[PDB]
Amino acid sequence: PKRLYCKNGGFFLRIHPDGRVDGVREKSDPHIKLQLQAEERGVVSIKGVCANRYLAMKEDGRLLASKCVTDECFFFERLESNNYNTYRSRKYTSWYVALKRTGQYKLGSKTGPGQKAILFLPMS
Ligand SMILES: O=[Se](=O)([O-])[O-]
Ligand SMILES: O=[Se](=O)([O-])[O-]
Repeated sequence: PKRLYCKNGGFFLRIHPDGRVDGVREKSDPHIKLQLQAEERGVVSIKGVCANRYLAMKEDGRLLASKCVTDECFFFERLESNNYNTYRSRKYTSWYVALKRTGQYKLGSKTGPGQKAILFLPMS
């Protein structure tokens, strides 16, 4: 039952009950309480405990939380050499889950390696 914490400005990923995703800096916020369920080695599912919705990635780089379980609910997780974690799309091979430093998620299509934006540290 972890929260994820962005390197890019220190925001936790927030999942809204309506599907909308973003960041906030309030650890006490309930919509930041996640469930990361590993499904194979290195492949996880991050779900919103409260929202009861799964993080999904859309064809256009779009990030949102859906009820439905599909192959877009999936992310190869990864411990970076710097000890931050990364979730890149199992479907959209090149796409990473990311938060802009202002707090809005960043288009998957505009991510890539080397970005702070992509850098997460999960916590209980
Ligand atoms: O982190 Se950001 O907003 O893409 O510069
Ligand atoms: O300004 Se920064 O460190 O490249 O995100």
